[PDB]
Amino acid sequence: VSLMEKLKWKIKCIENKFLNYRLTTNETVVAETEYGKVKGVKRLTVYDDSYYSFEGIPYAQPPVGELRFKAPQRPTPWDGVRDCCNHKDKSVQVDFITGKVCGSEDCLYLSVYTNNLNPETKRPVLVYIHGGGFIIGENHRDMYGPDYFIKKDVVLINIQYRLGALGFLSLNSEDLNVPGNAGLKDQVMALRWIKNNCANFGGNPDNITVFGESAGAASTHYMMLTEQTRGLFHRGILMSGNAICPWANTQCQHRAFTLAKLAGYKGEDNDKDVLEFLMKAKPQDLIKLEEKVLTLEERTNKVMFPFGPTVEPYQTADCVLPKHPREMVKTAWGNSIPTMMGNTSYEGLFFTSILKQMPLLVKELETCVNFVPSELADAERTAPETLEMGAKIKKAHVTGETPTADNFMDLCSHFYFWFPMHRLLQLRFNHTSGTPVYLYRFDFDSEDLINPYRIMRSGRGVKGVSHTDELTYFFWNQLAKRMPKESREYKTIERMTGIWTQFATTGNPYSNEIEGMENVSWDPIEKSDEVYKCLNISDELKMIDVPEMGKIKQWESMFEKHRDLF
Repeated sequence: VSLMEKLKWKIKCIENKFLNYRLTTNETVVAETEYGKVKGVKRLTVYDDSYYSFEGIPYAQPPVGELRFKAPQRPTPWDGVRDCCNHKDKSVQVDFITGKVCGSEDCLYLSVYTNNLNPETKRPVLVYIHGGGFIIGENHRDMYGPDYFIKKDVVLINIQYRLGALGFLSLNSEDLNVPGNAGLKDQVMALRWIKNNCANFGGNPDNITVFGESAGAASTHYMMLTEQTRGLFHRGILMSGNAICPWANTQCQHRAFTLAKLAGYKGEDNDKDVLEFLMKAKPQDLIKLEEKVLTLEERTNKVMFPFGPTVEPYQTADCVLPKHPREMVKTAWGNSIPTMMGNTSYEGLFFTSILKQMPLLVKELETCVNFVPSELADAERTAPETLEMGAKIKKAHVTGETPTADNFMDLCSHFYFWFPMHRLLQLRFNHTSGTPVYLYRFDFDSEDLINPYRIMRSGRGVKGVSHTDELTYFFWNQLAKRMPKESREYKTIERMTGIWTQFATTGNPYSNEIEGMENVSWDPIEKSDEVYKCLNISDELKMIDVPEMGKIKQWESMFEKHRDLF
């Protein structure tokens, strides 16, 4: 990140500290939890609303020392009243702005918010799982403030979970009890805590909605796929991602050795010796070197992260992904709860900063060979069959005789988001009880109100609705400001939190109490549908056929002779 943004960020970080303090209130309160009493505090918002705030509630043992790389265990309960009036550290990670490692291994916490601790009626509970590619993210309110959602009568809960190698190391050797997916197992434990404790905060244990964006969407999908979480919640919302996105899972069993080697390990490639080194290394050294793990070949093959969700090599007590997510979709309990899914109108815009640093990437579109789904393509990506598959991609996104950055970014929207959604919808259709899935398309563009990922994607002064742009209208962040009540931005906040609350409440996202929705007839997708319909969210709310459907079908044509793999 530029020094410019580094200094601006530091200044906003100081401003956030002073605003957080001044928005603090003297009204502390105590709630029960199965692990003992917790003290929270009421806080204020820039819109003159208020909410009770409990942060730093442990849902697992701090995964330190011997617990490193291992499945979470339940935390030890306490006597007395545990202080939850301040946040805890985020998971160890590279700060996307400073470039330094921040965070702590002691990060397994969740935060609970509500405008009323004793509601006369039990409230819908919404659980947010943050994205960040499974390598960054937090539940701190400088990034995910509950300030907008608490104008609604819900309970909002924001969880953390282990990121990067600390969350997703996977070793083949069964003796070592590091099968993988530690971070997803953290999420499972957090959902169990929420199920058995939300009633203490005025929440309805029988009406829980899980939702997440990007890797948070993949995460929410995993929670809907795994047997571990069966019946733990009742609705799901997948925002710009799911578990069958190509970035959402990787076979990373061989990469632990590589990481150890980068971190100065001396010895052979065996799991036992590799683990014992990794167990003793400083957490910040491992996370720092994570960026170097992927081989040149892996990056060429579009493997995005060295460690992430994986198929576990053997089944243990807390095993979450015993098979590939595609196979898991076939018996998933989550196929049978009300579901909403969607993407922004220009997801691939997110890769602007990548293209600026590596403009050579645009040449990939001359054959589009590197973007053929890895399961279909040959290792070198020189097979004539992969050349013809890539040609189908190329016709769908390349506009002239030479490809452009915009063609590249448009391709990225499909490879990373729309095509996997299509594959999931069609897979899910032959294994479901008939519960509805609704689609939205987020198409509201503004620069009067933004979120920090715009800095990361170098998206300042760039037109279009990029991946992550919707977060601005769901959560307060430290770059936000109070918006006039009649502004297009403020209305989008009302509509987005309104639609999400309605869906969380009824399993149907439609409400006439939501301004703009008066002519909306929003039906679910059916298996018999050749063309998807979605609510397009812009200054106006409009039901339309998905504009992306044509390019989607073209991508699907790559599987003409390999229908079994679709």
